[PDB]
Amino acid sequence: ASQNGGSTTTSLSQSVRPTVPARSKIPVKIELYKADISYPYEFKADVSYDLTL
Amino acid sequence: EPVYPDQLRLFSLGQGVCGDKYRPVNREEAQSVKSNIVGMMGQWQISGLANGWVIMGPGYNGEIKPGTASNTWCYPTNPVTGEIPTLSALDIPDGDEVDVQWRLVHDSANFIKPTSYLAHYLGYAWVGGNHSQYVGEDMDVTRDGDGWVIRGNNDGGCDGYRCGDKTAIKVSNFAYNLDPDSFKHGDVTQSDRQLVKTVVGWAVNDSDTPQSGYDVTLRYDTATNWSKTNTYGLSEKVTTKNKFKWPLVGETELSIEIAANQSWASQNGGSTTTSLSQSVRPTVPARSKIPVKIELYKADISYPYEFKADVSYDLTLSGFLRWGGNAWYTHPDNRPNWNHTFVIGPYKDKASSIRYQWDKRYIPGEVKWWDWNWTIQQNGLSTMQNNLARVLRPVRAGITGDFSAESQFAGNIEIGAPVPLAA
Amino acid sequence: EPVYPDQLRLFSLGQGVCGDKYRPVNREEAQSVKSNIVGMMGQWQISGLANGWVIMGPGYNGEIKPGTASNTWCYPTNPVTGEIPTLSALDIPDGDEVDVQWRLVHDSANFIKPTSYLAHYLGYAWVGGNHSQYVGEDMDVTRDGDGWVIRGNNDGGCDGYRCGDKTAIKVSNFAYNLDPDSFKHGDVTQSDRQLVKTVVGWAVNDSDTPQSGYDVTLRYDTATNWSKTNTYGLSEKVTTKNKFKWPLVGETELSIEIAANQSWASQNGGSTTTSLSQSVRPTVPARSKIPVKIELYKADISYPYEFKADVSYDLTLSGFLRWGGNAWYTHPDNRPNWNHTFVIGPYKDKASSIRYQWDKRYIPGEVKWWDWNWTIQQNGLSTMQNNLARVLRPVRAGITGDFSAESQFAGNIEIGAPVPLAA
Repeated sequence: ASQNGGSTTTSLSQSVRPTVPARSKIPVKIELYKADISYPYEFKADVSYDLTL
Repeated sequence: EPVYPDQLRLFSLGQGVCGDKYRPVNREEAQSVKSNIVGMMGQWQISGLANGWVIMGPGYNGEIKPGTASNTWCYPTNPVTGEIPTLSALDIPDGDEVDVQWRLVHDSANFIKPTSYLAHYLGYAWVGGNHSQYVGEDMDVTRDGDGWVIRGNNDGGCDGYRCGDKTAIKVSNFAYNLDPDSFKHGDVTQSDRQLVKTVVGWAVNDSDTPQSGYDVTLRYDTATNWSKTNTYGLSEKVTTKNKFKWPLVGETELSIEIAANQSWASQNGGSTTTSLSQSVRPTVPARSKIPVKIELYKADISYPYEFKADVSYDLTLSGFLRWGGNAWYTHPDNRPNWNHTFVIGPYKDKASSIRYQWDKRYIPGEVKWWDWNWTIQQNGLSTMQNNLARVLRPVRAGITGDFSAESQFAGNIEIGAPVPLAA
Repeated sequence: EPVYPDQLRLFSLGQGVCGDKYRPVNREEAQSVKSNIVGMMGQWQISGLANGWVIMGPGYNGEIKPGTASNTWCYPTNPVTGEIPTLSALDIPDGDEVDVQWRLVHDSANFIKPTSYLAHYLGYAWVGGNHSQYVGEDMDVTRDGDGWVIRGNNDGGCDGYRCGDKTAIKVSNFAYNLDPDSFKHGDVTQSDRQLVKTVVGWAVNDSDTPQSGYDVTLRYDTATNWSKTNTYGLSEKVTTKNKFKWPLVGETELSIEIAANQSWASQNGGSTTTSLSQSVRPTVPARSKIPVKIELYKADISYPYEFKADVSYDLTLSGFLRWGGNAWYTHPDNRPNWNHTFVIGPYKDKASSIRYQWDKRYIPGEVKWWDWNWTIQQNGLSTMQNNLARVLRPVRAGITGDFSAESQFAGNIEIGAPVPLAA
């Protein structure tokens, strides 16, 4: 038998490390979330042209 | 420079080609007219163009060709903006989520009267007796179980018919974003905690000179996997058999069989794993013995949350348009109900403000809503702008609240006293 | 600005529309009334509104329409707060976990009398003879096996019936969180230790100039995997056979068979692995020979723990409400028992304080508890506030204790003397 196949995985892997040179108790909070994002965009001059007749 | 349909109607006084004393009408803008010719032109009516050409109304197939006639050159000479008069954000009294949302849903001036009026311009049907273009005499504003606006059934009268229908406005599933520093979450509290695991360690450094740090690296990984496969198999077998049989033990029934097997399968699947992997490394420049403790735990977390001003609004209207009874042009009149998108928040293809702009420019893109321009024929589209502004403007009021979620992983690192060591 | 049901009753003296000399009643707040109209209005009774309109009691379907009548404009003119009088945290004498928890469960003023009274307002049934609105003459406070409060059965008398029922208050499965520096764990002790593994190494640096550090990196990974799959297979086979048989050896019984196989399966599964992966790297700027030792081990760990003040309280009551016998409105009267949530600790949807606030604002969200407002009709909801405060306030007392767990992995790194090397 012969076979082919493949898989794709995406990982979100954050690393947080406070140096904290202090004698203390320091809370840290790391969050993952999903969202809809939208940005207004500033004007851009150039455009490329693709033409077939 | 596209010409807006607003002023586009005929200039009565003008001659046109013979010398209007205005800026010329041209081919480029002329072609852009086809989708709203009916608004401007009568069936037989004729209209001119500066390059010695003419346009004809809907009665004809007409291409852009020679003729003589008047039109508006006047409007193109001095175009007018078309903009929303004021973008300014509304300030509503602050509070908690229940009350702030209510006040917004309650506001006659800020919410209801304008939303109803906008609905009126846009095609929504009317109910019973009227007082002005918005919320009728019999009409009322009460709350739905969902928190939406609703009214009583008994009186009826939509489009002057006894049917039960009433207009309703949805409260959105609120979503917000905040650019400023103006909000915060307070100190955390753990409602419940269970301790999952602990790991302890130390670095022993008796000798004077060699001092170096210690690294503990952990990984807690749990994962789930799911997959499904489908296999198809085809079996082909040809067999022959003879009954001669071989005397010693050929077999009385002697068969020979060949089977060809073919099978193939395809599958898909996937898995997700989450890992909590802390790394602790004390530098510890000292001659010592240093304990370190690393902990993993599970807990319920809750935070009080500081007031935040902004909120985004998502609105889609009721399905009343089908009852609407106004001149459509773009859509045929149909009985079955269709909910019409009002999106205030920025979703480019959905948002109303863009569609308003798009209608002014004229773009043939894909569309699934009733267009803005027919209002010009029906209502003139004047002095409406402030009403549209009422709906479109951002609204904000500080809502204080809570931050809570399902139980989550948490962790901790403790460091001991570096006990003096000696050789 | 939502109007609270408290003061909402009728103003007897007032005329209303004809000129009350108060701030106007309006439509926005009027619609918000529907869910508690029965409290305020008689069946036929009529009430007014400032925009020349009127409201009618439960007898009618009535929409908001024209009429003339009095109502409260008075209360809306000057609203009152509705708040809890004092949030202050209670201080109880310190001790160990057994005793501190007991003292809390024992406190008549701080726990029992107020909790019982709150229960009384909220719908809990009464038992036998009474002394005040809380814990009756016959009633008593003793401890359940679980540590909860309980009383003797013999006397009986719930709702004045011989049945055995008694009120009980649960001790929570305590959970706490601490913002301050005020707590600590002491030195660790190893009850037992087993040594899992050891690895040793060294860097030899004879030559004068090249001096560089050495890195030992380890990984100990153990994992478990679990999965289950289900496969469905369908087999379709058509066969034909002839009996002509071929003389040499066709086969007397000549069959040809074709089988089509189809199968598919889906599965899910997952695995978790934990790794202990230490990394040690001495910089060792010296011309030397340096031994390093890295150890993995398993052990039982125990720490004495310094006193911590705060504790969070989780409370759900008994199931007595069904026996309760008070005017319900929201719920029908039913015999089967239902436990009612009291959550003191912050869980937004569960917590009592929020529900109290929510009832004041009026929000139609999903709800599964008896509402706060019916108390106004039944008891007036006055001078109760301090009692609610008694239950709601945070309580703290230092409890010293132990920190213990199941045996865990631990590790260690030892560094040797850097022995002088020469070329």
